[PDB]
Amino acid sequence: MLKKKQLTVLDLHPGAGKTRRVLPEIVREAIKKRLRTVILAPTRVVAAEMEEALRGLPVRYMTTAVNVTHSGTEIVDLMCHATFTSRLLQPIRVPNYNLNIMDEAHFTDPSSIAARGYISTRVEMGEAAAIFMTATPPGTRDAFPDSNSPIMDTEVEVPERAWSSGFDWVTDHSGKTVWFVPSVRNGNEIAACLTKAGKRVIQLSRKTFETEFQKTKNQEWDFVITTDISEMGANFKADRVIDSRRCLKPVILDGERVILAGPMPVTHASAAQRRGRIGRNPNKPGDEYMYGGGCAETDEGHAHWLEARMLLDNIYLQDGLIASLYRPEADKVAAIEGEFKLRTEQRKTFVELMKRGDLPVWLAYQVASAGITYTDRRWCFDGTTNNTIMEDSVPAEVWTKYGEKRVLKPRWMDARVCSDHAALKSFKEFAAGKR
Ligand SMILES: NC(=S)Nc1ccccc1OC(F)(F)F
Repeated sequence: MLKKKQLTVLDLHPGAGKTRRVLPEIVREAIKKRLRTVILAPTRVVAAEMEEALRGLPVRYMTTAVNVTHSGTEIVDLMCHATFTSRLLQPIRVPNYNLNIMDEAHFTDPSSIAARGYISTRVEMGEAAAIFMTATPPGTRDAFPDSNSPIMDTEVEVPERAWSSGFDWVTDHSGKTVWFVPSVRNGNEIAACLTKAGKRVIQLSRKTFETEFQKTKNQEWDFVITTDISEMGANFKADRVIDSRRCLKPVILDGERVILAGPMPVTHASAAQRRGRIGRNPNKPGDEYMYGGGCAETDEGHAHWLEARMLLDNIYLQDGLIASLYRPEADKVAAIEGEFKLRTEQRKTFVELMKRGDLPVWLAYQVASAGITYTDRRWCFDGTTNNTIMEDSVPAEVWTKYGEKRVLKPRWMDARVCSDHAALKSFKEFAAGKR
């Protein structure tokens, strides 16, 4: 694995021990060979579980998720996928790692795709080695891979709305269920229905994941209602998965706006990771996977791959060269390498709109490429009437930084800034000049 110009896909089945058994063996070998190594965790939750699996090995935890005192001698760094891509984009020296390990390397967030593109390009150049750890590499067609114990797979109608009858199997269960929903708002409705039926429910999404995930350990629960974020190495002591088999697809229309299309079918990889939450205990056969639709390759034309190209166009590689997407996922976008390359000041703006602005990549790019500076929020108000953002069926309103009440009507409409109450709250604070 560890020889330069090698990229290895460690594709053992979910629960095969890639993170807790294989990764420490790789890390020990890497330290023996004096390879400057980076380990990329998808989430802070996985970063913390990695510290336990790697404990005693000299690893620098580049995350506040781990409360350790680093010796200063470590040649192995551990950080989140997003932190890697963030540091590449910022005016900060990222070491030229000899070995690049990405855990949960199926993660389809733009920063994860960009990180794979950067790493795979360095390997192709002959500069580095890489290991991508995932049961479900890009283009996998197998939604039902092997497991530690037999799974009961059942195709069944799964509710996506509150229900009164017809789904007794949902509530008759006496164990613990992880339920994959296509959105936060959809999970809110299902969670309310279960809570009304006397169930204890925890809800997980990207913005709440670290905090809320700890509830799965610290309190008794009957259901976890989760978006696709729990595909990224989230482990539950569960005996059933209910999978809508649906997700939202961000789609750029006419190069002009982003909509959240669907819900529509998940990929085979997503379905295999959702299922893969259970069947993990070789002493507990007959965990259940109930699935409510088929799979499709909904990553094709999905905005995250175009957003990854905007990130990679703005990362220095060598002179004017630009990193390519990782070959197996490179056809998922119709993009021209370099088309999103920004001049110095516009690039800095782009980075800050993502890092401090917390705006989606596509929206950050529209603003920066228009020659708008980070603190200039006029664009949040001067869009067409059809870009009016609604709050409970009325136009959303903010007080501008000037103290004027205005309708939120962004010049560029990206549905992710108002996908749920928390998103819209964050975007209101942005339009108001509060960050
Ligand atoms: N525990 C430490 S001293 N970690 C660390 C070391 C070097 C860079 C970043 C780091 O993360 C931090 F900033 F959260 F501490």
